[PDB]
Amino acid sequence: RFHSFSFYELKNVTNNFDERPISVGGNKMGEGGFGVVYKGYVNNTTVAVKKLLKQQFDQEIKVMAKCQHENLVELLGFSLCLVYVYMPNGSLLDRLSCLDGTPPLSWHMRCKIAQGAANGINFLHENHHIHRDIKSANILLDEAFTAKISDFGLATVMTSRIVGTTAYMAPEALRGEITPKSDIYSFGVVLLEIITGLPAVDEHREPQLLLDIKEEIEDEEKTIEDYIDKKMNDADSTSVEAMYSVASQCLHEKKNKRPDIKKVQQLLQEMT
Ligand SMILES: NC(=O)C[C@H]1CCc2sc3ncnc(O[C@H]4CC[C@H](N5CCOCC5)CC4)c3c21
Repeated sequence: RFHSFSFYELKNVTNNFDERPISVGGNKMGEGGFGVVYKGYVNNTTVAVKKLLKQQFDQEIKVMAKCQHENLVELLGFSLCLVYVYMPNGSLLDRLSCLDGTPPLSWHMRCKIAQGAANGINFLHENHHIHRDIKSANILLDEAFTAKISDFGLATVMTSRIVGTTAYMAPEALRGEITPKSDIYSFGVVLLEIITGLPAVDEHREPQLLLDIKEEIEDEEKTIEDYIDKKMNDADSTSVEAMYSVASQCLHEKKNKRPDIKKVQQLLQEMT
């Protein structure tokens, strides 16, 4: 169960919700889609307090109650505020872009993160849950750089309101179709970010969308080697080509042609 926390019990921990950076001496880290994530303390135990939508608050708690795994973030409590075990190495997105002078992730580290994330998605799917917002900003990293999937506020059926990040969304997801296959597509984009070290979308880039590179490689214009993150010293053609092959398979426009998360895990496992 999650501890019954009051707004008062969680206002003090955040230093009356101090909206200043930690690098200068504050309590604000950054935003998290539907809120702001603040650094907190519950008896010499660092926590992540997410101040935020009411139904999305309710959905995180329901999914978190049913799903406990090595590769999912941990919900400790709630009050609107949600309390989690603090991920000291922030998001995969921040680490791929070396935000705040953090050193680049090695190829070895990237393979472990890719494997962990897939174990996380597999656990969710095995428990009949579709994430609906798989992206590098939602893949957090612990003290050992373990990938932990987060943001279950949005977790074949059609919907009136299309929700998720467009740069990561599957064609059918953008058309309002909810399927676990959409999560596979979104994971394929994350694998492209791992290989390239590039964000899924950059308005000041040619191509603006990262999944457009899949078509430059497919139509023999370029190769995966021309796009490998130059901030690595340990990558090898074989494992890089193996991870690209998985991403390519994930990024099929036809949902039935994409692999299931179990086949994805297996392929990433074979890779190492
Ligand atoms: N899905 C999420 O929103 C992550 C939340 C929910 C569950 C948890 S557990 C946890 N532990 C640590 N940080 C956390 O989110 C930080 C949010 C700001 C980020 N920023 C981007 C801009 O630049 C600064 C960093 C870095 C990560 C979290 C989170």
